[PDB]
Amino acid sequence: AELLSQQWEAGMSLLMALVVLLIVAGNVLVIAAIGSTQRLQTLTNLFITSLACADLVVGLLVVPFGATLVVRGTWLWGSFLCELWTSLDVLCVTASIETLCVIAIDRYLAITSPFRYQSLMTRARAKVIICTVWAISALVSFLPIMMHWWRDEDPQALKCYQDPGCCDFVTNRAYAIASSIISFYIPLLIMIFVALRVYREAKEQSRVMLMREHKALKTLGIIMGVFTLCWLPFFLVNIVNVFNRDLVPDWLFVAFNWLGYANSAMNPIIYCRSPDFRKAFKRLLA
Ligand SMILES: CC(C)CCC[C@@H](C)[C@H]1CC[C@H]2[C@@H]3CC=C4C[C@@H](OC(=O)CCC(=O)O)CC[C@]4(C)[C@H]3CC[C@]12C
Ligand SMILES: CC(C)CCC[C@@H](C)[C@H]1CC[C@H]2[C@@H]3CC=C4C[C@@H](OC(=O)CCC(=O)O)CC[C@]4(C)[C@H]3CC[C@]12C
Ligand SMILES: CCCCCCCCCC(=O)N(CCO)C[C@@H](O)[C@@H](O)[C@@H](O)[C@@H](O)CO
Ligand SMILES: CCCCCCCCCC(=O)N(CCO)C[C@@H](O)[C@@H](O)[C@@H](O)[C@@H](O)CO
Ligand SMILES: CCCCCCCCCC(=O)N(CCO)C[C@@H](O)[C@@H](O)[C@@H](O)[C@@H](O)CO
Ligand SMILES: C[C@H](CCc1ccc(O)cc1)NCCc1ccc(O)c(O)c1
Ligand code: NA
Repeated sequence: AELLSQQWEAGMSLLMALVVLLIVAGNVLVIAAIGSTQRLQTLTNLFITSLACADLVVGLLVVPFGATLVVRGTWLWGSFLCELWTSLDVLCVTASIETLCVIAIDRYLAITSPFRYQSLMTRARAKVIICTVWAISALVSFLPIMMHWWRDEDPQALKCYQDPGCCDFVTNRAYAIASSIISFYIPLLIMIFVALRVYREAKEQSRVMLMREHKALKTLGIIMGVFTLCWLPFFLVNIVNVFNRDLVPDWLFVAFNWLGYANSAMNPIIYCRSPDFRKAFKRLLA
């Protein structure tokens, strides 16, 4: 009874600590490799740095908070931090998928008008693009949350909003659909649509240089595909639950959210496809 709980708490505390360490170490390595290797300071890698910041925030704030909730079975931190934590969760996933759209659009431009690209894309514009993405993402995530537009009137829901040990994200139907569409489904459709024209135009292209470029492209495609596989299950279930809760078991819904958090560990591993990253990772790890 109490032993079963101690076994589970200690083992789960260790797994969680591992997850945190893998997300934080991996994304610090990405940022530090790009921030200290001139060869990696391309405009595209500025967008990768943005993505690695989203993941880093997941590692430092989102996951540790969720960990205390999984290990201890209740929300220990009070109402404000529950709401902030929820905000940072919505923020990070929104910023991630919006950044992946920008990355897809950047490559589309570079591949179809190399010259217009050259004279349009500057470091100063890349910065504005990145801040614009975070501004929109901030807007879409914080405001409806801090303004309580996600709240429901259901007796279960009010039960939780009254309990300071409860931080379930129990939302009304309107918010679930809307935030899903605005945070996820619309950017997903854009990214897929653009990534496909990228594929088409890449196939419509000395040989060594085109191969190195297509390897990098494929890396970006893998980033985009893994992200979709890690988060789509949760957002599918998020919709389906709006119509009929029973059709998908609860434990699964929380697992799918954790699948989403876990994506924050994956990119640094995926970047090891690149000789340049691999070299800088080795050099940095000393
Ligand atoms: C608790 C949460 C809400 C923190 C959110 C932090 C954001 C405001 C971060 C996340 C991504 C960061 C950006 C990621 C990348 C860049 C590129 C960077 O370009 C450079 O001039 C130097 C980088 C290089 O060339 O190696 C300028 C800062 C900026 C816009 C960063 C500014 C701060 C941003 C938007
Ligand atoms: C809220 C959801 C439904 C919108 C998701 C769409 C975004 C993922 C993408 C699609 C097109 C992107 C935009 C395409 C072009 C630009 C221009 C870009 O560059 C500049 O304006 C710099 C120009 C300068 O000041 O010199 C600023 C970012 C922005 C708005 C991008 C921000 C992100 C957008 C809106
Ligand atoms: C939760 C994240 C939310 C991100 C907030 C984004 C706000 C919009 C971006 C913005 O305000 N700037 C673009 C950023 O480049 C202005 C900056 O340029 C600013 O620092 C200026 O005061 C300097 O340019 C003065 O030299
Ligand atoms: C970018 C996302 C922005 C989403 C904005 C959604 C705001 C929707 C407001 C709203 O619909 N409610 C108030 C919330 O402020 C209440 C109802 O949704 C609900 O509580 C009850 O009427 C139930 O009985 C279900 O019909
Ligand atoms: C309170 C109820 C929620 C309890 C469910 C918590 C699951 C623990 C989350 C976790 O860290 N992982 C399981 C994910 O659920 C391990 C991740 O590292 C994993 O996602 C990937 O590395 C694998 O897919 C590779 O096989
Ligand atoms: C913070 C919240 C809770 C996740 C959670 C809950 C319990 C746990 O034990 C572990 C994780 N997740 C929000 C996910 C979300 C992200 C984006 C959206 O648009 C949306 O509607 C919902
Ligand atoms: Na509560």
